[PDB]
Amino acid sequence: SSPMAGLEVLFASAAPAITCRQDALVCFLHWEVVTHGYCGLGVGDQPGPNDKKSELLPAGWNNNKDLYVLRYEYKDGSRKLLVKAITVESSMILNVLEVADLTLNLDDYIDAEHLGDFHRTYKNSEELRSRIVSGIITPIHEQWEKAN
Amino acid sequence: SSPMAGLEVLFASAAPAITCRQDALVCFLHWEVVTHGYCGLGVGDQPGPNDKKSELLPAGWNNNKDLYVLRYEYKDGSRKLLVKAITVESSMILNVLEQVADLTLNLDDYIDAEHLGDFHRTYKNSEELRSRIVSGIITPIHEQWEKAN
Amino acid sequence: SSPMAGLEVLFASAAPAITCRQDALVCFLHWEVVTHGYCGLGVGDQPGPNDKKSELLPAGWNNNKDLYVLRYEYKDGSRKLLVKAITVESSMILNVLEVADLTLNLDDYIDAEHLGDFHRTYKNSEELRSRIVSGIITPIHEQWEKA
Amino acid sequence: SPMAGLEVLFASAAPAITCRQDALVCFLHWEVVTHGYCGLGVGDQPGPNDKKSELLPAGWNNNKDLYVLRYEYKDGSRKLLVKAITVESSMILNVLEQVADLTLNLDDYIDAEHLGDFHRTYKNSEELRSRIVSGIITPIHEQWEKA
Repeated sequence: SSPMAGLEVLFASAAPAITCRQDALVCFLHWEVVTHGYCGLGVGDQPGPNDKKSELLPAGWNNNKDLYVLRYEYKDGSRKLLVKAITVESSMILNVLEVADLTLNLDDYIDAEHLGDFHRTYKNSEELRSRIVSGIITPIHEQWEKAN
Repeated sequence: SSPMAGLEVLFASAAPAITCRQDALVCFLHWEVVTHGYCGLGVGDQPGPNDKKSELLPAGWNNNKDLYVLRYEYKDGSRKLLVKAITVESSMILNVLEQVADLTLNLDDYIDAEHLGDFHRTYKNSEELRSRIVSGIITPIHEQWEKAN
Repeated sequence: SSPMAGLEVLFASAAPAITCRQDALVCFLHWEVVTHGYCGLGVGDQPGPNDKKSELLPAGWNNNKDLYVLRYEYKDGSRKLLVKAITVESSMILNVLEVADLTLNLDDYIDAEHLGDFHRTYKNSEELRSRIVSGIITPIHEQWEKA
Repeated sequence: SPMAGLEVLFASAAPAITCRQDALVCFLHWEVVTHGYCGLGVGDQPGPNDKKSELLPAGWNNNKDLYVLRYEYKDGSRKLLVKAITVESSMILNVLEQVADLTLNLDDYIDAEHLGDFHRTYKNSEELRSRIVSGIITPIHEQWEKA
């Protein structure tokens, strides 16, 4: 239901941090999570002093191109998520623990030749949105419904 | 319906440009417009070669603290908006045209002067502000359009 | 008490970004603040998402050569500092709010023709330390005493 | 005598840090610097790259199995030869001024998983400080109080 309105602004905000295909994919994923009601908390599997509840990409989010570990919390709630994006050659393995998983090929969704051009960075973005929603977002929301 | 998800990112993206209460109010207004299906094109009354379709605040948006003139194009196709935010004492008069919805907002009730550049303390009565902008600006434009279509 | 050990490393962590006398003076002041128990938080009057507790100079610290506004927080989080370095002609006025005021003539402390050389950049450094400590550090600490 | 400056030093060193030993030597270097010594260079004897500085000396990490670093007292002539010797998952530290020795398990102080990330690189850092001080720094300082 929700738009991805804000992705262009987020992408521009992360321009100096986006150096590889994985950075661009994680940027997109982050905004999918935010637009579905979550706020970023920080990086790593545990709270640090740098933790801030925010829409922005957490400081240090892009410091490991092989493994992205980002924590989230429901906007006006206490519900928490641990999101991992794991690089495996030209693919990323996405998984979330509140354990939904999803494997994406970077070549299918990111154009490496145009990382500096937002309008040509993402390919098949509508399909990317649906796979992230059905593979990541929806399972989380349904686990929420069952336990009430 | 739509949220204001992205306002925090927008505000951060424009923080150096935000030097007065009016800048902060217009920033808020801009995102209300974008989240309701529009893209920013540019500034002033006149379309020109420096127009660029974007979610970002257009270059020069904050140059006149007395009169903000922003143009928008619907993300889908060629529908258009001309937004004017007019500073009057401690208030701003908003008028929008594609036909002209008019809304007056007291800055004292929506912007904290003391903590201006602090995002989480900049805006007061945000939910009322959203409601009034949607009721006063967004919905009338949409409905007059539906009547015309 | 505390030495200024780390100043050279800090300066080296800034030299490609240091472009004028004021940058070098602010870098020195920053280390006086850090070595006396504070962490750099960010720049400007207001907190932002770019805020980060660090010994390092905050991102954007030298954006404005006329006015440096830096925020600090004590290492335990008990107190905060708003530090302003104001360029006035050949001098800088330093005021810190937790108002401590101190005026430094750049001609007497910074060598403008060797800004890329750490060992020739600073002059009368012992006097500089002493004046910053007695003018800024100590009275800030003692304003914290009376609370 | 704080370890203020360690974060700044680490940032300067991180692009060249590729193993656990690199990170431990960086920490040891700052312990030595903050206790009054400046680095001079590498190897048993002075080389053309010698330079009295707080910074990690040129070529400090060319050999991951054996780190050989020379120091000299700040504003003084007293010299130290520090060796860090890799033995599997441990390092043997000794100082020549002969005088000091200390064995450290890397598993105990360096997180392999988070090496390039400062705040998660060092484990049990307070214990590390105390052992380096008692094992290395103090005997040196005690040496300087006899004969």
